[PDB]
Amino acid sequence: NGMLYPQSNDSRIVFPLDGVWDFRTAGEDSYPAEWADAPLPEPLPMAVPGSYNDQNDELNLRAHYGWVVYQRSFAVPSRLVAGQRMILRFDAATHAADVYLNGQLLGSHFGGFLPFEFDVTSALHAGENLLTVAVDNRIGSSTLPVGNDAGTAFMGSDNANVPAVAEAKKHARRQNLPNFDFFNFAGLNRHVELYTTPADAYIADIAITTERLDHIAGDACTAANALIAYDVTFGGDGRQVRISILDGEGTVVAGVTADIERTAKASGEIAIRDAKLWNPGAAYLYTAVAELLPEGGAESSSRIIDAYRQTFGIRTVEVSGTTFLINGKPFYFKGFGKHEDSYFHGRGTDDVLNVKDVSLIHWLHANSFRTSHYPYAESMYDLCDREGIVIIDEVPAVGMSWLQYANPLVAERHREAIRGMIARDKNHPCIVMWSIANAPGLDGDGERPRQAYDYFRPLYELAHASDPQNRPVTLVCCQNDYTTDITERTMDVVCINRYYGWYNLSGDLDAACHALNIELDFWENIGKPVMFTEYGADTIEGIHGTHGEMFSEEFQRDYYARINAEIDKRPWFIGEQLWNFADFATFQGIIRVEGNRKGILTRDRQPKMAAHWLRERWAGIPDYGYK
Amino acid sequence: NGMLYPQSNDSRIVFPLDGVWDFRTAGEDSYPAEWADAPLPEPLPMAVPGSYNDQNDELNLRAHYGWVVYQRSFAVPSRLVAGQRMILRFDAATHAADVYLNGQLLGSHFGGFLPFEFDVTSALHAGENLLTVAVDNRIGSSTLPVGNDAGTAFMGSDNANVPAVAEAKKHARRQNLPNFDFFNFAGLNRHVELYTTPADAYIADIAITTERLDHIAGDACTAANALIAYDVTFGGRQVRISILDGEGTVVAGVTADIERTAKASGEIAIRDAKLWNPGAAYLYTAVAELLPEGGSSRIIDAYRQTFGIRTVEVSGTTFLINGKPFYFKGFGKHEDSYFHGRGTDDVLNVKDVSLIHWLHANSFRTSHYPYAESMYDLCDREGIVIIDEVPAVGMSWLQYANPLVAERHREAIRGMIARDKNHPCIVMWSIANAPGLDGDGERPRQAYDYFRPLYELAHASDPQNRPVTLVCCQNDYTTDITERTMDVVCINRYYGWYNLSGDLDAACHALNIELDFWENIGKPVMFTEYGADTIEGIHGTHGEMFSEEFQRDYYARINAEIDKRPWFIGEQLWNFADFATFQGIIRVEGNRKGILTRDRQPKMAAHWLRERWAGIPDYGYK
Ligand SMILES: O=C(O)[C@H]1O[C@@H](Oc2cc3ccccc3oc2=O)[C@H](O)[C@@H](O)[C@@H]1O
Ligand SMILES: O=C(O)[C@H]1O[C@@H](Oc2cc3ccccc3oc2=O)[C@H](O)[C@@H](O)[C@@H]1O
Repeated sequence: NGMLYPQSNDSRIVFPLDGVWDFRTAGEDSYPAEWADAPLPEPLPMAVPGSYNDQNDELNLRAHYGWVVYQRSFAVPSRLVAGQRMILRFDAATHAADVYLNGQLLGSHFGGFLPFEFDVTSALHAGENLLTVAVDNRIGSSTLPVGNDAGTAFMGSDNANVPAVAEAKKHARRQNLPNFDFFNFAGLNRHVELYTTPADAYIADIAITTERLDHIAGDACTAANALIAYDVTFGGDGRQVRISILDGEGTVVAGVTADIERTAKASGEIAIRDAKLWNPGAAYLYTAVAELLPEGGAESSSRIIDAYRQTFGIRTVEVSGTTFLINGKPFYFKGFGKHEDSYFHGRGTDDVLNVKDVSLIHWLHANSFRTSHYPYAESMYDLCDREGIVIIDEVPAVGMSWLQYANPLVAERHREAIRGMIARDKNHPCIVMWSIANAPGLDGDGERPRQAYDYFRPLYELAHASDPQNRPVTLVCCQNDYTTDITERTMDVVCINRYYGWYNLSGDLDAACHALNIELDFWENIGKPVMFTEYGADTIEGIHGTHGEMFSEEFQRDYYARINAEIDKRPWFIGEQLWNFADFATFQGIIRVEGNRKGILTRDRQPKMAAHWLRERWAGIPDYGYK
Repeated sequence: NGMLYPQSNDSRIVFPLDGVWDFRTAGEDSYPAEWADAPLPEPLPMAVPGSYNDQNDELNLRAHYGWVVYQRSFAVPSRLVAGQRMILRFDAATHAADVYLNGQLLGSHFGGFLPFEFDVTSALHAGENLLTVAVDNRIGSSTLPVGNDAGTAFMGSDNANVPAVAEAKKHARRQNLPNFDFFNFAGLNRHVELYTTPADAYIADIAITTERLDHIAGDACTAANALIAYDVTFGGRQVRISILDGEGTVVAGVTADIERTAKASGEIAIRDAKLWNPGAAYLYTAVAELLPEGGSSRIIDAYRQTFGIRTVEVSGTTFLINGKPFYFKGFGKHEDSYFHGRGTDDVLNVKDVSLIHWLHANSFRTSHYPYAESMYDLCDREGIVIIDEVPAVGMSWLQYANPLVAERHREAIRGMIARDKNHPCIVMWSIANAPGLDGDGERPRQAYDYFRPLYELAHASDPQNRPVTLVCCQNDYTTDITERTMDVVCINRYYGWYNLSGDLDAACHALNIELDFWENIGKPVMFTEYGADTIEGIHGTHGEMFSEEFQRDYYARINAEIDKRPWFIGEQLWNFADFATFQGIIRVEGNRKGILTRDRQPKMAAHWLRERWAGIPDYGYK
């Protein structure tokens, strides 16, 4: 179950396989088997990592439906593979992939936003190796994220009662129809790499938890004592593992040698005196170095069999009444939902962009975001660990309704996504909360609200069982009839998406604020902490008015000014994450002006009027103690 | 010299001639005179008032050089012309016109921004009359505004040393090359109307002045006594002068003797007078009624002249309105809009005045030509102060020696002041924009010798004797010897835009060095231009030139510096709104230094300035 990010050290090496690959589009329902067994005929170039859709303007790959096939060759010195365990890792292949090496299927995966890997020790050979990866972009009623098997995309226009329209639909070209509001970018969206570990015995997983903090300082920078726990899992086959705790300067401040017991694990606790805590706006990271010792322990030899360096931060998270406590201090979220989205790359990971976006989060005086609507690339979490930005980590369970709740295949994929996200991400101190879905159907009459609850409650429990830190769990709720939804109010933090004054009461900020206050009165009675995870207004940079109407920069600024003045009056409202950080691509349609334009930044990360207004507001709101 | 705006009353009627006229383009240096003798052949439609250039997308009338010909027919009842003096008034024909009625040349005019009229009493006849108006758009080294006879337009790019360029220039299509930074919009830009007066004796001109205020209230809303003067000129005995307040109540009145050349003049004391102020307009009406011999109750002629009671005085480094130290907040404007060009549009004037209030500004300058008369009436009623400017833009030493230019300059000054003298909203005259004033050898003295008589002329022409300025281009202020002699120093400066580009620290340092120079000069000083081209929608976290943020940052930094100077009495920025120019490599669909877009939408800087100006009082800021 461990998926530690590949590391290079004295016992391990990583060989990236990124670069310009060969590529062919394939069929709507299948691809040629022979393409895995020999070089692709007449290949196109395709950079990896990246979405494929915007990498070829001769083709219309945004319209592609079905399979594509990637391929490349590689060779490595025999000297480096000898005696080692060889693993091929795919950080993400969106949505489903079949991976072949030298004409043999290594295996398959479903789930477009989480990593998977194969043991290729026996499949590799000397000299050039031929790696082929078939990737399927199709979405439908059984995928996460969810597609529509017929009709229109989410937020699509129709005239379904016109006989000519009904007839033309029957014969129209097959297309993915997202039941979600972001473009279905597909392909090898994240890195590919070959890596090595020792074969006889190796470190397979590490979990670090902050179990307890004693006498936390007034400023939350330190605690008199921190109790941390480690759990190390091994693969392979009186053995021991040395655990060293390094502080921010790399000095060993704690260390223990633990017995490995059988499935093989070592676990224990370590007390850290005068512990330096991790906080939003004030990151501090330690490293847990795990070193597998040879048979005979340190008593017999100085050599190290295997090693892995796991970053971690010491901090607690606790929901208490209507507060969200980090290191016992009442936190207030400032930020937004994001997307992994950019020109050229699509959903492809881009660390230049991640580094820039983290600086923009600081420029705005924001302190947090949500990984709307899928787990992000691993590097972004490491960056937010070092930069003191809090994350709500969310699985790709977007577009769901009652059709999905009855389907065992969907429930299995949903559990896989929750387990996989938490297994990948559990050691990040920046992650303070898990989201098990975005905007599923929860309300209505008859049995529908109960059916939704019965689907989601076990997933809430799974997210708690899976996280060794036991962080809060939420479900991000779409604008709905909050009085018949019986699921959202059971979450640990209530996370609501609301578009009062945009999708309803349009343009009327007085009415919008009145409606918002009626719903806030409902949440006030429930007595849980509540935050916005979405609210906003599509905004075309450069459209201006003295009395700003919808789509103007002024309306977007006025929107936030009015709504935020209302939530400031509620002590139990513990965060404001708006929609969205930046404009992003969507399926085309009559309400999407070259995608979603609710960004406070443009797609090129330039600030609209509302961004300047929010920057000034957020400059004056502290991370702790605002409420 | 009186040019009272036409009025309808019991003794006078106005017959508007606006509408869709017939139109033809003509030649570079000529037009067919015979077109005045018959309907124009194969005419195009052309709305009047309006520039013609943007009224026909099949043609490229922005490229037109030379003459066009307008024409229409009209008829009026014989009973109404009978016994009357009939006057045909052109509010503006840009730049020069030959006017014919029924094939008879009435005369011509040069000067594209001031009204002119003809007595058509004898040329009119019963039934349909045919009015033909040839309009010349050409500009050059002897016109105001100034054109270039060769080379490029102002701030145009060139590669003059490339032989192919030099040769191609010799054979290129003739084009007006403005030596000014706005498009050369031409045609019947303002209204046309026929009007009547009595023929035997009539009112030709009226001047009302505020001579003295006694015991002005602390809030300047009133004075214990105001002494006003009237001067009424007649064409073609007694005149009754009645002073009506804001409710139409006659609060003062005198009957004055007419003496010959025929004029009546005197003074009237108004106790507890209600004063006109920026942000708090109050208007009276002086009604002049020509009485019959000798004498009966009946009225021979009448005219109703709006005015406001207020004084204007420069005192040391202060600009006093009703004895209170005023601070200018505002901008240069243009008469410029999509479709209309330089054409007057009162929907746009009403909207723009509301935007001036929305911004919390209190003033503007008529850059760079007198505006339509209706805009001044609007600013009279809306309490917005005006600096009134003649079209003497683009001038340099080439012009100062040209007698035709000098005569046209004197004509514009006399004509502007004769037309506009009664507006209380006008507090200062500008005799030029951005002429060449600095340099070495004899050049600075040559400029002074040209402009000083025009300064004196503006003072001699205005019965209110308001301050006179000359709006100065960014220049070597140490060798300019003319600007510092004006009543108010009005400077155009672009530190950080056209120089020290993008570096606001350096721009502010340079500005402060020049402010130190003006501090020593000891006159009141204001900005009349400063700004940055800005494309709405271009944004940056660290705003660079052309972004909305840079424009906002520009004003935030520069205004913080002038706030430190007690003698700096106003900030008029460039510009109220984006406007059209001749095309070139520094004009992105015109001049983009507007704080509003050309469609009057607010850029980031407009919101910032609105908040700043909201906190600055009209009186007492310094
Ligand atoms: O609409 C968006 O910009 C985002 O919408 C979110 O879901 C919601 C959509 C609608 C539509 C109509 C009326 C109310 C709604 O309230 C919502 O909460 C979605 O989570 C985002 O991914 C979309 O981009
Ligand atoms: O440039 C403008 O936007 C306005 O320029 C004014 O005259 C000046 C132009 C320049 C050019 C280069 C360096 C300094 C300058 O300083 C000026 O004062 C002119 O009055 C306006 O009409 C222009 O639109």
